[PDB]
Amino acid sequence: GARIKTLSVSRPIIYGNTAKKMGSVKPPNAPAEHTHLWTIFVRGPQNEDISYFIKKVVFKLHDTYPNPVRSIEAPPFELTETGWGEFDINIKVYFVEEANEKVLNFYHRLRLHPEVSSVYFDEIVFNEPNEEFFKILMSR
Amino acid sequence: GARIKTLSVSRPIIYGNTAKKMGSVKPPNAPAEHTHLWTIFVRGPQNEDISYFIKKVVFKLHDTYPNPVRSIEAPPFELTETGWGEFDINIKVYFVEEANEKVLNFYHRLRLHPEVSSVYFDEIVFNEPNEEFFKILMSR
Amino acid sequence: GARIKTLSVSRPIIYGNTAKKMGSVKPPNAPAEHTHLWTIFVRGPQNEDISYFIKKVVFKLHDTYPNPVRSIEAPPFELTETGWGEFDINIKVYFVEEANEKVLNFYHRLRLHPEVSSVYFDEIVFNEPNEEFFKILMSR
Repeated sequence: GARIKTLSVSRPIIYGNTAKKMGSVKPPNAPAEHTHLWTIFVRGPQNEDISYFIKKVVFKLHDTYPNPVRSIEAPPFELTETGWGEFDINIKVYFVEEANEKVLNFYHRLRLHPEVSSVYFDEIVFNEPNEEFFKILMSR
Repeated sequence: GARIKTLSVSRPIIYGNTAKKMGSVKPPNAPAEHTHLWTIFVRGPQNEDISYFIKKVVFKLHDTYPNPVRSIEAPPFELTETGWGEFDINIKVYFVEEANEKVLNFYHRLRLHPEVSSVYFDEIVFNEPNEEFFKILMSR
Repeated sequence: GARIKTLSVSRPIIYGNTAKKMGSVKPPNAPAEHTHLWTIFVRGPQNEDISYFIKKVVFKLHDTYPNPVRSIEAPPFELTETGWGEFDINIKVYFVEEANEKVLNFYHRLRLHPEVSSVYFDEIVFNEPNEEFFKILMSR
């Protein structure tokens, strides 16, 4: 049989963090009491480009950080920082203009303690994409 | 995890109509009471070919139109006409013979009043396609 | 709209059996009272390679057969035998080790009587595939 259904398009997405206990040499302007180096990221499978449909990723860190809303406007959509505690990060994915989409919000608990990593391989499902954005989606 | 599931393949489809209110100069042969120019269509995104899986499209017009069953047997799957009233069109989609499919029947309210367009970007889901039609679908 | 969802990936699969009445000329070491030739198989659409994700296919036959656990380790993932009766065959599909998947079991009723064929065109859905397995899946 055949039926008309609502159009939807999927995009695999990888996000989370890696973490590292610092040995002896710390980054320059790093607070003295910080114990770990960590990296929060949003990327594609096989580290393929995702910037064709993602314009910008913003990470909201714990308020103890200076300028805690960190906007990354070009790939790699990641941020490496120092710390001493585990906390929630708000990951905001901003799609390219022609998508006419709201910010994709989601959460990640930063893991430092048992290199440690906390990583997720999920799917972004776009409901009812417009013709322009569909083209961009299909460009790969 | 892995599971056996019924096979399903989707094809994006764009259908609907554009309309324009004519001025004092009307096309030759146009009935005097007719106020609008309009086009009913079924197409692919980015106007990509759809005849590889769609053999013909039939637009069933209001019975006040002469020969109201309009069969379009080659792309573009569209017709242009004059009119005064908004009315339902039964769109009949005939898939290529390999599909072994019944006719896909759907409907579209012709819109003339707030160019005016009523256009849908949906998905045709094919349930349990046969091996031969699957190949055609996969060829694109 | 956009939502984060669990990743899943589909691969179409074709499986089942063909059968033929032997009639007059028999195989070399086939049991004398066997009446039919039959082939049990797992394959891809258009007979395309599936060994890129499937490592091994095992056909468990009726225990009236010698060594009824039959392991096919390379494509074509098929087995040709003789017989005189219809019985349940357990098809065990072993995915490539990067999948880190359990065996996928399915049932086939071997059909001999109304060439006779019992063939299915379904879909293997992989839930939460790991990145390395996803890469192999995307190879196509």
